[PDB]
Amino acid sequence: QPSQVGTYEKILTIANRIMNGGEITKEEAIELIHTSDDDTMILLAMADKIRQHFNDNSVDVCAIVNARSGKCPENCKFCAQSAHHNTGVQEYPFMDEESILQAARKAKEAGAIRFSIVTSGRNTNNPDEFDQIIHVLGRIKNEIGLEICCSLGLLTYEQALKLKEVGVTRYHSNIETAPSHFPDICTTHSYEDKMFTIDNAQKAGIRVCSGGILGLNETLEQRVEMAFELKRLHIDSVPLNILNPVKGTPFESNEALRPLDILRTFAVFRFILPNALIRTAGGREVNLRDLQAYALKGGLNGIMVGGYLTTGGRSPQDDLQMIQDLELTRNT
Amino acid sequence: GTYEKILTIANRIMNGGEITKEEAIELIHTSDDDTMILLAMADKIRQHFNDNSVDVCAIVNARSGKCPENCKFCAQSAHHNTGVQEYPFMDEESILQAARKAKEAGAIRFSIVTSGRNTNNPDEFDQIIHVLGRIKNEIGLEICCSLGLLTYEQALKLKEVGVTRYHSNIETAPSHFPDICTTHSYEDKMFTIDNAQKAGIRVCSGGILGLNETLEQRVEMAFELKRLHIDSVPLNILNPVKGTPFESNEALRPLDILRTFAVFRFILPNALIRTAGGREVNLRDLQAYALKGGLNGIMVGGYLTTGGRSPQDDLQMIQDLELTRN
Ligand SMILES: C[S@@+](CC[C@H](N)C(=O)[O-])C[C@H]1O[C@@H](n2cnc3c(N)ncnc32)[C@H](O)[C@@H]1O
Ligand SMILES: C[S@@+](CC[C@H](N)C(=O)[O-])C[C@H]1O[C@@H](n2cnc3c(N)ncnc32)[C@H](O)[C@@H]1O
Ligand SMILES: C[C@@H]1NC(=O)N[C@@H]1CCCCCC(=O)O
Ligand SMILES: C[C@@H]1NC(=O)N[C@@H]1CCCCCC(=O)O
Ligand code: SF4
Ligand code: SF4
Ligand code: NA
Repeated sequence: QPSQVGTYEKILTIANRIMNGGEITKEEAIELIHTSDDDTMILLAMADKIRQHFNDNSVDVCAIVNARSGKCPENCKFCAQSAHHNTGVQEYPFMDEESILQAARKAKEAGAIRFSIVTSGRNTNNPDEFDQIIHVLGRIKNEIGLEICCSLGLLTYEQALKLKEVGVTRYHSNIETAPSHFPDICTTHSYEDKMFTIDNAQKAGIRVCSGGILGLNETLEQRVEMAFELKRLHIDSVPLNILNPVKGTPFESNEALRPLDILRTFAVFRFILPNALIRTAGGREVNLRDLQAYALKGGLNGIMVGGYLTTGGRSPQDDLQMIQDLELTRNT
Repeated sequence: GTYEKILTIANRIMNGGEITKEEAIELIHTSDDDTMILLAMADKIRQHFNDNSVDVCAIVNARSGKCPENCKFCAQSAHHNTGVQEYPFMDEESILQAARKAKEAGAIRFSIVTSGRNTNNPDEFDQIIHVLGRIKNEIGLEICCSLGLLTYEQALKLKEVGVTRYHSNIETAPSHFPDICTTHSYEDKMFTIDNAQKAGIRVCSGGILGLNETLEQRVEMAFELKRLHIDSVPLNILNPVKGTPFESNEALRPLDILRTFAVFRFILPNALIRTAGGREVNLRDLQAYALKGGLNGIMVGGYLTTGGRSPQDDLQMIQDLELTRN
């Protein structure tokens, strides 16, 4: 005479606990990231409910420009732009400011409300390039009216002050993977170098955007470790890339993830970080295909449009239509 | 928990119970915020009573235009100026070429579809029988057909040649049928369904969302399919045709469509429920939601007077949802 309960009850219980002020434990998150295919839609649904409980129904749209491309001394095993790997990538110096402003203007027409200057290379060690970056970041913000981001690699405290002064509101630095996996993906810089960078940005009063890449041979457990590590670092802006394997790099042959594995991972990040702005970045179109729309009703509330650094995306108008079709709104 | 009743009703159904009309009306009004819980529960009901396969079908427009029926939605009606291609029953070799293409595209079954009230000329009908035979026996697809109003004697002949699905949409709820057609009636459809069933053929019957029905009428439509023991249900979404009285009907919101699909699954837990016409146009990048939100079949390869996307994309999507084919 007791009704039979479904396999997905724990998902409901935990979601309720979080929406009532509790927190998921590591063991719980590990269980949830192993959710079945059959129960995945309940997990995604409950992530969407957590998202709604702690945030509005807006989707934050960003876009980037590869303002300086290729020729990087770092050996990050996934990156097209490393010198240790022949990938046939475009190489060029810092774009001229009018060219950058054009891209800024296109990103705004496309529906981005914030825009990142991204450069290859460890850091920006020449103080003249840095100065050019500051100059054009200012023009973007004051003349185009976009919030400004940047991804400049390793960052000193003095640089972060300057970024803060010119009006940067997100400083991007990805942890890439779980601390326990970072040695297996890069050796020319360390995890510690990422901590320094992130700390320096935070101490200058800049909200840090930090995430990483699913599909680097991390275990599911390590994806959970990565989320809690972001929690530790007080990160509330999280871009989740999915590896786009680059011919010539060592991760060329990395096995593709199953779309539902990716979507489950997104949902579990939401459970672990209920108040964060969590977004897709690289690899969305190619690795989620016709399931991309699941992300924004499965725990994510941001999207990078207009393509990436050395890899493309779909038309941003299709992305704006998808947001509308999901009955979500566009931020700011 | 604003979505608690969704969970309770779903669990009741999976423990052997039935949704009430009143409850179905409430569920079809689920908020946007609660829509994913509804789709999830419909996915659980689909899994509980069926399996994890997606049935892939395709069609050919074998005879086009010049229909004396005045269905307000239909491009092939003669009462409406619509610019539709008109042609009599296609030649065997063309039809077989279309069937080969469908099979290559991943369809397990294939429908000869005709404009018209019916086929009255017994010779034209035998031509239909002849080619149905060659499709099944030579190309090796299961065979469906959609020939309009059907007599018992016609149904026996289709059974004999090996037709495994006879298609005849009810289109809408009985209470809305007069508002879409007056050259034939709702009861005309009821005789056709009975005739096909009594000959031993599984009937495939659904209809069209977006014909100005109320949400309540969509529920009525599902309950009628329930009463009729229909277990193969194609859910079309109106593609408004220029020149028809419904050319200016408003598009439905994707989530409204998906909520409707989910509610049909709650009412018909055991049924093979598929998308048909207007899927790509009206669901766009939310099409994938249907197969993890209550549906378990898909029509690929485009329609009668309207196209579809690449079937390979459709097959990839099935695979990406961790579903199988058969
Ligand atoms: C951070 S930007 C370059 C700026 C600077 N060099 C740095 O390392 O911060 C390059 C970022 O794109 C992502 N990325 C690079 N190659 C990728 C690939 N093949 N697939 C997916 N994401 C990738 C990584 O997460 C990486 O943090
Ligand atoms: C049923 S077949 C034609 C065979 C036969 N004349 C009959 O009415 O049964 C045509 C089917 O396509 C669907 N259909 C027609 N025009 C449509 C449109 N504009 N949008 C969506 N579905 C449509 C209807 O459900 C209709 O039953
Ligand atoms: C820098 C942006 N922020 C982020 O987390 N990834 C974006 C870049 C992704 C690059 C994808 C691979 C390529 O285009 O080379
Ligand atoms: C006959 C098939 N089965 C069904 O229920 N609908 C299909 C036809 C869809 C037609 C869409 C509009 C057109 O192409 O004219
Ligand atoms: S991710 Fe950054 S640091 Fe690593 S190789 Fe690419 S450009 Fe260099
Ligand atoms: S009976 Fe069939 S072909 Fe004729 S108008 Fe109606 S749907 Fe169109
Ligand atoms: Na389903």
